[PDB]
Amino acid sequence: PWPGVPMSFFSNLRAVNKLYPNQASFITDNTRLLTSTPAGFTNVLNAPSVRNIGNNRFQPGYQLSNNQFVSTSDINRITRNNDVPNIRGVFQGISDPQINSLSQLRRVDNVPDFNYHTKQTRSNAVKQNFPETNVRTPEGVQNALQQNPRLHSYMQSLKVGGTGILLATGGYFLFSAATLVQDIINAINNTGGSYYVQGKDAGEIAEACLLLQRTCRQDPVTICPFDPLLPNNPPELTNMCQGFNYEVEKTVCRGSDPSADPDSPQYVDISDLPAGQTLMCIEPYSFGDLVGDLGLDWLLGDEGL
Repeated sequence: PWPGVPMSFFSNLRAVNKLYPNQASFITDNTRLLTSTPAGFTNVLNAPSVRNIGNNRFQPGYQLSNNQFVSTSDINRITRNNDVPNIRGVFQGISDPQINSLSQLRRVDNVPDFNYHTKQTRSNAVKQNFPETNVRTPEGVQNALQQNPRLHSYMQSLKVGGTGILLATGGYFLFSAATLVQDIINAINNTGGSYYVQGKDAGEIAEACLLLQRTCRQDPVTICPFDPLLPNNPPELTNMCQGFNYEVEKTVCRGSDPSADPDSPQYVDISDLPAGQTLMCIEPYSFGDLVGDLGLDWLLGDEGL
């Protein structure tokens, strides 16, 4: 908080994205959040509450009018993402002008998450509508290109051009291998893990790097020069991946998901990070994940999605 300056809406949302020792400490922070809340969001945020999740640990949230509980983590997620369907589903009766009033706030605070949500939802629809793209093998990729020849001719023309393409991970889709298929395999095998993401230029640009010690599974790219929450290799960080069970946890990351269950090893408290920065887990790309990151989904089938 800058001295004499009220905190921005998304800074206040970030400040309450944590666990609390009791309910009163959260009402206090929430009262401050309400002094920064635009017009269509107050009905929900004026209804704060907490659930007791063992020990002296309280998860903060809001009781919806349908008598459902939504945590500050979920509020942070849908608003930072500009997840319009979920914003409408939670902040009921909100108008489109009110929804779009978050746009300027996201821009000034350099909130990057919205574009990752746009890529991921595109990627989900790609893998749902064109399941031959949900593959990570050389033969799977080649069959995927076989079934979508428009995408194949486009990408082969990208290879002839030779210009590498920046991916959402901060790594690159390069074109120097002997076949396009191999370029694709090289690209997607260099994705997956815990990413530190910072918006710049009013959110137009994102800079992302990989956090090695929160990446518990990595198959054989920009590495973060430091961990932003645990400096100087404490045992809490160096041992974070002990007992990691991919079958059970079903993610390559630990301590990189602010929206995960607070009792799971996926959870992380980022309430100290400024509003334009976040941690996230990006699972290893399928070919469809690469197509969705690049916005090449209109080349699938005869007319795309």
